[PDB]
Amino acid sequence: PITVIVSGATGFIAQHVVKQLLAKNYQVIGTVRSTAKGDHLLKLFNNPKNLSYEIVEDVGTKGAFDKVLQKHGEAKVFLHLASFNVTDVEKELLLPAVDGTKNVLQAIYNFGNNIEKVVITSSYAAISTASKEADKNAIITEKDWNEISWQDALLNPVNGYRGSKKFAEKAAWDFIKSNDNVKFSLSTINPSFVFGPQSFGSEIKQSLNTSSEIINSILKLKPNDSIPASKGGWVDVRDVAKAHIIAFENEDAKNQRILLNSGRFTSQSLVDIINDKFPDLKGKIPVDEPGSDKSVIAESLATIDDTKSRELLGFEYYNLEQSVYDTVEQIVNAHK
Repeated sequence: PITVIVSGATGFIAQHVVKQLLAKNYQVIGTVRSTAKGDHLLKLFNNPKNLSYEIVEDVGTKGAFDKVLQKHGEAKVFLHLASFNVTDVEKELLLPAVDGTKNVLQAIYNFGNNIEKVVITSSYAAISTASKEADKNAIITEKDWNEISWQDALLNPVNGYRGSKKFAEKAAWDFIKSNDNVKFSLSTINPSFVFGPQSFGSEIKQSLNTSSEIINSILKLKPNDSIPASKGGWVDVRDVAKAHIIAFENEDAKNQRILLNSGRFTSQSLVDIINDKFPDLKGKIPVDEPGSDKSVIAESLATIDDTKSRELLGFEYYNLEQSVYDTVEQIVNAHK
């Protein structure tokens, strides 16, 4: 009857992890930022026996996770999933990511007596340097690191976001390699853009706060709008969630960085899928140049080589059409 702590349990990936964890009869302790968030989570799942929550209001502060670590000394696994308009990138993004990550691992170090496995959500952004991702001749693997400097990470909010992901993860590996006595292993889940439905249709707002907003933003275009430029790797949220669980159940995942990527997309890829699967919307959203995506992906993106990650996980991912469809279906039906 083994017990798992999940931080930020109402987040997008996290709810999916929780659902999958419950269905494997783990005892789950989620951390949430308020009683409202926690009561809400237990109601979505109809208050099962295996589910409970503790409150951690700011998950990056010193000692945020001590009281929950001390009260629940039977926890064997710590899944760290917890995370708007940026003035100073240095104080608002980079330091909180670096300091938050050190504080979390420090709490597990002092009081995580029985914690044997730790999984942290990172990002493809910590793997890929912009100049490499844009090189059709490049191969990118779990060993590649975003080589952006701290100085360059302050330039603009996009460099700030990807920089903070890289320095946050750099800080975690520094912690376990630089501290002695470390009793737990650490694994890392680095997804590209995360698509897919929410665990619950209840949760849909008008503007998704997730990466599925790329998909959502397509649905708000008029027939002669130009189609946004957006491209990258993507992976379905349910496969990311599942990877978090395989990451501590499989022993070979210890001290691994696991790349989570199903494939490549451009916005035209999404338009095409929607125009071909939703007769209702065909004619209300743009068409532009169908098929243009295959030449653009072929011509201007590195190849992501996640062979070792796929071997480590050993399960079939959703594909673009399923992931896009399941997402749009949820949004459309939720609006009634």
